[PDB]
Amino acid sequence: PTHLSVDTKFKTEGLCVDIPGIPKDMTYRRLISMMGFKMNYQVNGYPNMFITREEAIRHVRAWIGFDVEGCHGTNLPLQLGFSTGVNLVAVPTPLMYKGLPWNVVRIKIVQMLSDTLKNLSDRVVFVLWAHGFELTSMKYFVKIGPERTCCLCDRRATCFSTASDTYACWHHSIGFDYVYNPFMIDVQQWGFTGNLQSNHDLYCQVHGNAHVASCDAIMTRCLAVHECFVKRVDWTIEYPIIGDELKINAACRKVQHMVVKAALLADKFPVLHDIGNPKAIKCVPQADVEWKFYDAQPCSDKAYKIEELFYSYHSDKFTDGVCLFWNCNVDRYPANSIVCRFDTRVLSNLNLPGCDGGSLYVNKHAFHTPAFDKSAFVNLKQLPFFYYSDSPCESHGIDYVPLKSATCITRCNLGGAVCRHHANEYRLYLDAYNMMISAGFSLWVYKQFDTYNLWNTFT
Ligand SMILES: CC(=O)Nc1ccc(Oc2ncccn2)cc1
Ligand SMILES: [Zn+2]
Ligand SMILES: [Zn+2]
Ligand SMILES: [Zn+2]
Repeated sequence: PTHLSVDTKFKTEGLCVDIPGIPKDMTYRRLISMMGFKMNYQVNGYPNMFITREEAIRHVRAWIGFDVEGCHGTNLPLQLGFSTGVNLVAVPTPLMYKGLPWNVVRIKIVQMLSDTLKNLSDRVVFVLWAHGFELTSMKYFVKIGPERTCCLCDRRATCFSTASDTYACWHHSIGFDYVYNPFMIDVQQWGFTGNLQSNHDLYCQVHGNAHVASCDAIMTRCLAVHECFVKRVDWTIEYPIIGDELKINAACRKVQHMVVKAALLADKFPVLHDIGNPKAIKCVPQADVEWKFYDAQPCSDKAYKIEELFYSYHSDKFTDGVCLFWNCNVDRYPANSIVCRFDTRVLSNLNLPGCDGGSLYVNKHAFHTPAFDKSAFVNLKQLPFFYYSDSPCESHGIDYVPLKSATCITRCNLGGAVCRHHANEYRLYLDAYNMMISAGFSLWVYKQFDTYNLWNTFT
């Protein structure tokens, strides 16, 4: 059972207001035919337009919410809404566009999907709360057939052009007019009571209902993200590399070792409380400190309440030494903390919009992250950039312009002239640091943290 069988039953009750008289007994096979598409008994990689919840989860980067509303069928204008916030009006003669015939609407659809998805996925997954008009509008902008490759590259085809009779991926589809072999999933098939707004509003206050198709499209995709990544979490699913994943993860480890190593040297805490991932390793293995670990998996719904993580009876005295929260999201960090908190508002190809202000950060695995909250950091301050090193000043082994920086905390800089080795390492560290920050990570530290305390470790 890799794919969804076309002979699987589809509950049609949600469809009967737009499609009155629709049979109760319905399969995907019959529904696809009713949508005006012909499958022709084809064993060519596209067995069904519809996919399973498990196939949808593996392809979350392709999710595009889609809703169609009657503007007043046949000669009835339709408002096509997408979770990108776009509303297009198709005539059969929060951005709102005036009514235009399908021949030009389809060009806009292909441009919009290609720009949204080219750096995210090899396909499109239309996320629906199906009532009828969305399924019946598909024939006007969608073509299907065997799985194909792009005319200009090796990627799978996502678009077709009637002008040239050719196929293209999201990167080479300029001027293309048809969406080719898209996928779709109907959230109503999952078993819900009541309408879309009543199910969406149970878990989210950020998306409102301005009574337009894009609002419904956004709510549908949000509800799907909540069901698949908030109330149900699967960290075994692997996602492909689409950007700077490897560099970001390597930078995260480098910055963690740097910041924790310097905090221990500058303030000499006798104990460190490491709160978070149950598979955590000591990030500063040579430190003298009593290292104590506390298990907490990544919170995907609301940030952990500090009172539940720490109280209800471990050193028990979390107030002793320092607390390390490396991507362990809490409502209010204690004053004696070293913190790395992912900022959900960051715009990137790894960060997808999520539920109730949260975001879906997809880097090797998918992590729904609760909304970034500035009040969580009131007992702390932003951690400034700095580079520290106690390693010998020795080159061993890329040209050189002399480094001058007040934040290069090394013996050579204390001595008045940064050596080549420490200048190379500083610049590499700065690149890693900027990579991590730009990926959305934010760093916070206890107010007494002062890098001036690091210079005296060079005696
Ligand atoms: C072993 C491991 O990978 N641990 C882990 C993963 C994700 C974590 O939350 C998170 N949230 C947003 C951005 C990044 N990370 C926390 C810890
Ligand atoms: Zn291509
Ligand atoms: Zn929402
Ligand atoms: Zn040096």
